[PDB]
Amino acid sequence: STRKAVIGYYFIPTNQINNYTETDTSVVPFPVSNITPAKAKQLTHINFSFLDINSNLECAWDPATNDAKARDVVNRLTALKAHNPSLRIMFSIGGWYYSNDLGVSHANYVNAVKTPAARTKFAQSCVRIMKDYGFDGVDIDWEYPQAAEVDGFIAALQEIRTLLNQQTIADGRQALPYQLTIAGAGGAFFLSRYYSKLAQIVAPLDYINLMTYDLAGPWEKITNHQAALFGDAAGPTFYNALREANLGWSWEELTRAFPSPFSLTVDAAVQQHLMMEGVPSAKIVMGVPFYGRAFKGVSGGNGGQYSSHSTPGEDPYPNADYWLVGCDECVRDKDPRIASYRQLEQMLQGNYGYQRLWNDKTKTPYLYHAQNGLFVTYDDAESFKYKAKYIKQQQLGGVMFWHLGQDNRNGDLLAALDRYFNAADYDDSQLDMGTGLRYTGVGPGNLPIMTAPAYVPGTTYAQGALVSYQGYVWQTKWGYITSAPGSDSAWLKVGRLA
Ligand SMILES: C#CCO[C@@H]1[C@@H](C)[C@H](OC(=O)NCCCNC(=N)NC(=O)NC)[C@@H](C)C(=O)O[C@H](CC)[C@@](C)(O)[C@H](O)[C@@H](C)[C@@H](O)[C@H](C)C[C@@]1(C)O
Ligand SMILES: [Cl-]
Repeated sequence: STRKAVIGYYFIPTNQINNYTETDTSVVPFPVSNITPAKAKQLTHINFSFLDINSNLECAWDPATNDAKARDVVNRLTALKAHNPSLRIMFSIGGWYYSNDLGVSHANYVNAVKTPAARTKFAQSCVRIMKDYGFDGVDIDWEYPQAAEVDGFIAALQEIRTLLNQQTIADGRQALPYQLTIAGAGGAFFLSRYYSKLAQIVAPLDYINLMTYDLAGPWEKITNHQAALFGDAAGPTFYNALREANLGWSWEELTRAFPSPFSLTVDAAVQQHLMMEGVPSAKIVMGVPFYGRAFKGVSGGNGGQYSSHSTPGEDPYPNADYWLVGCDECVRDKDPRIASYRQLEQMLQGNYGYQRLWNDKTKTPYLYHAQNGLFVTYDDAESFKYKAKYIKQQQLGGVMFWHLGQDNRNGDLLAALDRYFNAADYDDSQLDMGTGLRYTGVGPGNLPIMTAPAYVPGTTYAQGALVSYQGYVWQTKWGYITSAPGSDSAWLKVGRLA
């Protein structure tokens, strides 16, 4: 009976705000009016993006922004709520450009959360901006706080939470309370920056929206799927950085939670969150891309998958060779490395030389261009069936996506997600989830239900013996043990009872 969240980013850059129009897609390709009533109903959240933190260490619009045009654009979004009383228009602070380790505003994020007075000033600025512009909540997309900054970041979420809760009371908004989310890492390497303190990060949130995409890109040696649901044994594997996090666990605890190497998948990230105690499945939201990542210079044989490649990683894109055949948006944006789903439909439909292929382990599509040596990893309405089924099975909070302007005109990706969660006549009970590699880590937060004979005092237990005691199932790490389970370092808690 609890509706899955469906959280869609709406991005619009300052120049497009300042020149805003709904009737000239060469100035504003994706005006608010493209979000029809039918789409408004299919969404639960729209994250307006991006705001920033300025050098006064406050939430702020880009200072080049025209305030009147900004208010007008935001009002058009909040008008959508007339079609859907569940809808929230969040705003989002950060993004890669502002907040990455070398981003233009990076130090402001670091400083804004550093001290108690700075957090007070920052937190207040967030809720003031929310109220002043009519937003329904605050999303933080800082990519990413490093381990040293993480206590500040946590305290800043806690302080924003408290102020949001005051505001909910003031405005009598218990029916649609003001919400706090973050865009959280969706792969272990960035996740490791705050993993040890995950429960504290998630506690003040309504959701943590996992960025379980961009798991592959020009920075890797080898082409791969950017958002594989499950692992492909033929694909690359990675060092599990989480095993080096400051957790204080034992060798066995670490080994049983963090297999390494591992397959960098959506399912990995979700399980890595669930493993942690105090991180509930209902607060975890699976991110999906509405775009593809394109690679050139690939070799044939396996559809361009798991190939070396010659895709430039530099920013800005280093020349005017827009080699992604058929991609008109790429020419407009001067970058061939990203293509919207909208665009990819057109590329596949025209005579551009792509095949659409399907990897039945990862449960994701990909384009291959055999003649030129191109590979594109993306998501579509089919991959979303498996991802939606997984969402339901794991009792996650919902789905998030970047971004709305990349759906096709009819909004088929959004419609498909809404249908897989909510359509009375949609049935995925027979949908086969395949034999891709699952992430098998177990931690304190996701012990399976087990049974075993009750521990008996005086009994000598060999290595691997399983007993039950005080609510859990326990396993000896070596033999022979007679100590009560949990009373020393010889027992591993492996399961929970009854
Ligand atoms: C959050 C994300 C992605 O940001 C956008 C870039 C970084 C864009 O990055 C991507 O779209 N990545 C895929 C999504 C990855 N998502 C996230 N990291 N986070 C997320 O999804 N959060 C919810 C890159 C390629 C770019 O053009 O960069 C060019 C230069 C190469 C750049 C930085 O000049 C941009 O042109 C920017 C000037 C401008 O377009 C906006 C501000 C950035 C944007 C929206 O295009
Ligand atoms: Cl709610």
